[PDB]
Formats: sequence, C-alpha cells, structure tokens
Amino acid sequence: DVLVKWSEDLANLPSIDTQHKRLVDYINDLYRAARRRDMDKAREVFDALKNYAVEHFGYEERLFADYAYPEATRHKEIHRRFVETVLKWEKQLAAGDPEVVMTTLRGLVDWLVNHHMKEDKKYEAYLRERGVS
Ligand SMILES: [Ca+2]
Repeated sequence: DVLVKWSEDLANLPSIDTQHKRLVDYINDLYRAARRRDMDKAREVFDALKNYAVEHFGYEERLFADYAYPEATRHKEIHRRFVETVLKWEKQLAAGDPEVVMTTLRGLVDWLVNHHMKEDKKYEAYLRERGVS
C-alpha cells in the first residue's frame, strides 16, 4: 500500500507542506505501479513526479529570490544536482529493470523525503518572519 509517509518531522510552511505531501503521494503512486509490475504506468508516474519536483523546487527558489534568502545559491544547486539524478533515473527506467526501480524508490525515499525535506526546514523561520505561508 504505502512506501513512505509524510509526518510532523517534516512540517514547514503550509504551502510547502502541500507540495511535500503531494511528492510523497507521487512516490507511493510509483511504488504501487512498480509493485503491480505495470511499467508503462510506473514510467508515466515517474515523469509526473519529476515534473512536479522541478516545479516544487522552482516554487522554493522563487520564494528565495522574492525574499532575498541568504542561502538561495546553495539550496538551488542542491535542487539542480538532484534533478540531474532524477533525469538519470528516468533514462534507466526505460528498460523497466526491477533493480533500477528499487534504486529509484530508495533514492527518492532516502534522499528526498528523509534528507532534503528535513533540510528544507532551514529556510522556514526566515521566510515565516517575513510573512510567507
Ligand atoms: Ca533487463
């Protein structure tokens, strides 16, 4: 049923929470598809998850710019390097190999949710003080 679950450990601004939650939803959609061995749907879901992640990263970057966040550069580059990883995964998924599926799911879970979404909390106080929600 579920591979990962958003939790209080990840709480951030309410707009950021909605996008982080929707990313969690995409990961679990991808897991359900890969589990059923429906690889066409799994690739479709992965495509949507990539595009959503890019747009979520871009939402954060716009907030960084708008609010003159001091660590905009570092954070944007961390995003950029992860997109590069996703694009590589996307290519590797073309051949539908169980091993590649797992690399992807574990990378999304281990790095995006369990690491990067926690790291996102670092901009929270700064943006909240300036009235962002
Ligand atoms: Ca093969």
